[PDB]
Amino acid sequence: KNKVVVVTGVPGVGGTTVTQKAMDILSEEGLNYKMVNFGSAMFDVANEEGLASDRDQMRKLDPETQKRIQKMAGRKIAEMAKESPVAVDTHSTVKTPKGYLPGLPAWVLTELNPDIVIVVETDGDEILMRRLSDESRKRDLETTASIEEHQFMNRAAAMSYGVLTGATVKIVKNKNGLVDNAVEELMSVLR
Amino acid sequence: KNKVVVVTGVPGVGGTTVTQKAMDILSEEGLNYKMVNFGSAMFDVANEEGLASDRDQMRKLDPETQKRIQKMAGRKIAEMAKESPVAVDTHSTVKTPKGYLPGLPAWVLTELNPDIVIVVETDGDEILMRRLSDESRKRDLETTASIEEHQFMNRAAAMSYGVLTGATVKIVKNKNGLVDNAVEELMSVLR
Amino acid sequence: KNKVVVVTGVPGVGGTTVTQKAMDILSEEGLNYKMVNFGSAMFDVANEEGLASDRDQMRKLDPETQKRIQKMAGRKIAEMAKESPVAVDTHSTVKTPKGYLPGLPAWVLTELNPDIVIVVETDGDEILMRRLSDESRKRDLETTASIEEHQFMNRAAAMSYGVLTGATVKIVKNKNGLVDNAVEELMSVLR
Ligand SMILES: Nc1ncnc2c1ncn2[C@@H]1O[C@H](COP(=O)(O)OP(=O)(O)OP(=O)(O)OP(=O)(O)OP(=O)(O)OC[C@H]2O[C@@H](n3cnc4c(N)ncnc43)[C@H](O)[C@@H]2O)[C@@H](O)[C@H]1O
Ligand SMILES: Nc1ncnc2c1ncn2[C@@H]1O[C@H](COP(=O)(O)OP(=O)(O)OP(=O)(O)OP(=O)(O)OP(=O)(O)OC[C@H]2O[C@@H](n3cnc4c(N)ncnc43)[C@H](O)[C@@H]2O)[C@@H](O)[C@H]1O
Ligand SMILES: Nc1ncnc2c1ncn2[C@@H]1O[C@H](COP(=O)(O)OP(=O)(O)OP(=O)(O)OP(=O)(O)OP(=O)(O)OC[C@H]2O[C@@H](n3cnc4c(N)ncnc43)[C@H](O)[C@@H]2O)[C@@H](O)[C@H]1O
Repeated sequence: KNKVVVVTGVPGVGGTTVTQKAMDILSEEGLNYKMVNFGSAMFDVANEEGLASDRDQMRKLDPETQKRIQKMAGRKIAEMAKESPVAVDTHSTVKTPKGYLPGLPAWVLTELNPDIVIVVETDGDEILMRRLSDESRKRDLETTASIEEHQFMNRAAAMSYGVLTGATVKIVKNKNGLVDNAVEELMSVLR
Repeated sequence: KNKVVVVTGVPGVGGTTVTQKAMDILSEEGLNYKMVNFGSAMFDVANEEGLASDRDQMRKLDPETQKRIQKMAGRKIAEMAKESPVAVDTHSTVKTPKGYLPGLPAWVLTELNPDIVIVVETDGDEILMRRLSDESRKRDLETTASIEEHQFMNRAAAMSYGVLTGATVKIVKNKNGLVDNAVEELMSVLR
Repeated sequence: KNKVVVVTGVPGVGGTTVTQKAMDILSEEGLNYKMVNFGSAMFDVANEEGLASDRDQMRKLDPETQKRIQKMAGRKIAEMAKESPVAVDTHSTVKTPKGYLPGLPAWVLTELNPDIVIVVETDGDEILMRRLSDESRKRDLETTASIEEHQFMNRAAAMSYGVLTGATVKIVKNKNGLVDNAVEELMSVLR
């Protein structure tokens, strides 16, 4: 009976790093989590079917386009749970033109059946500051207000995921320099 | 079924207007939706049963089966949608005296399944102020701390709806004097 | 219809005394709702098994063991509600090292089928003093910010519950020295 952890965040919050750096310290101790990336789940199956041209042209497609390739990673990742403790790096909601789209709607929530959901946070100002220094990608650097509104809906969604699955919801805080503090807490929650 | 859109917001925030005005402009575009005030769609159930008269003793009505009424109206709109894209002017939660009442309960929610939920928001001060100008209704005059509260719990409903039904949650701001901007927001989300 | 009322408030807020007082008055005027305390109930399930020596340290167990016990207690009360209306005393979310474990997952909400979910609230300054002036316990005395984060997620928990069960979500304030505003406002919705 293995453990599925969901690590959610707004872009540029550092969900991924904190996760990766968390499993590495764990690997050496005994606990070999997976590093699935729920977004890339659907991008191994996307250029493969001609909907994007990279990993930043997927949330500029229509609602009916993404919501097919979702319920598929849903059990495809669930499969991987019949092998090892998973850590599904995903998004509580998704910023799109149509509005906040749930990153794990009920049908994906049953398929995955999480034991813990985690909402990595920080200020919009710090998030924004981080979005700029990351040469590795393109960030909206939108206003603080939109960050907070997102981070607000991310909580109400995270909590519903906990209601529906019984998953406990952890809120990790991740400050500049203090990223070590987010790992270790993601660790006490992972162990 | 088809494309179904639910448009919500506390009394006074002007969600009804934003909806009519959009579908006025939409009707001249050769695409045709459907105004439906969930409120009166369920008034037809009222007198046909003689349970209360007013459209007031229905959030103030005997709480057994306020839900009965609520239930039926929600699947009546159901078929109203296979036929045409629908737009449902309603509320996320209804501030009855037993607390907030979820406009779209689990059942009605499934019995409808919108592809979009829309949350219309503005300051308590302005909401309050529009209520003074709504002479069309026998309005109440509540505090702002409590308007803000209700808009809180609304967003939460609204997001629990999204998850349960894969629908996108859009928060559309509708400030004083700027009716048309929210109209443009509603619309480009309907397309 | 037999009436299941749920009442929640972070530890320290006064959910218990609120419901206590609310019933004396009700019991000395006809309806004694059954006074039932979710944690008292499930403690009795744990001590008997040895998993807990004190009621206090059950939330420091593992989530999954907490959910087990929790589920047994949810169905102990379910049979309690076949034969008398029950104001059940519980929590929107429990605070654990692994985050906010819900207080009524979907399967538990199904069990009780509450009609009203009530949230008791107040400032985290006021609560922190209630926690110090309470001999009957051994409180851990946490940060203000951590109380509002819990009281936040509580609201989204308790809102989730409304959308699933169709219960009404009543929010109720218990300030210092004003213990009897809560009692009376509870009854007013309790009867
Ligand atoms: N389940 C779902 N359903 C439907 N669609 C889904 C979905 N899940 C994903 N998608 C789709 O997938 C696409 C991809 O998502 P998108 O958000 O665009 O990229 P991502 O794969 O999800 O990664 P992030 O954007 O979240 O970057 P990150 O900050 O979280 O991680 P990291 O810390 O390593 O990023 C680098 C950051 O590290 C942080 N960092 C690095 N060094 C430091 C430091 N020294 N101090 C503090 N922070 C640091 C910085 O903030 C830096 O920016 C989206 O279009 C989305 O629509
Ligand atoms: N889901 C469901 N379940 C259970 N019950 C349900 C239900 N759905 C509905 N009901 C029931 O239906 C009943 C009421 O019907 P319903 O119409 O659904 O709710 P309501 O309380 O009566 O809503 P209002 O008409 O008062 O507010 P509004 O913002 O929609 O009105 P308007 O667009 O005119 O805006 C207000 C005024 O401000 C003006 N205004 C001024 N400036 C602006 C501007 N800047 N933008 C927009 N409007 C402006 C507008 O012109 C207008 O005059 C309730 O009892 C409720 O129980
Ligand atoms: N659904 C679920 N799922 C999984 N686990 C669950 C669960 N539900 C419960 N649990 C578990 O069960 C346990 C729950 O224990 P629980 O039953 O919840 O604790 P308790 O013994 O009742 O006391 P609390 O710590 O809960 O404080 P309270 O404020 O709620 O009650 P009170 O008003 O009397 O506090 C009284 C004190 O506050 C003060 N006070 C009250 N009102 C006022 C007033 N207005 N002015 C001044 N002081 C006041 C007085 O000083 C008094 O001393 C947890 O460990 C958890 O594991």
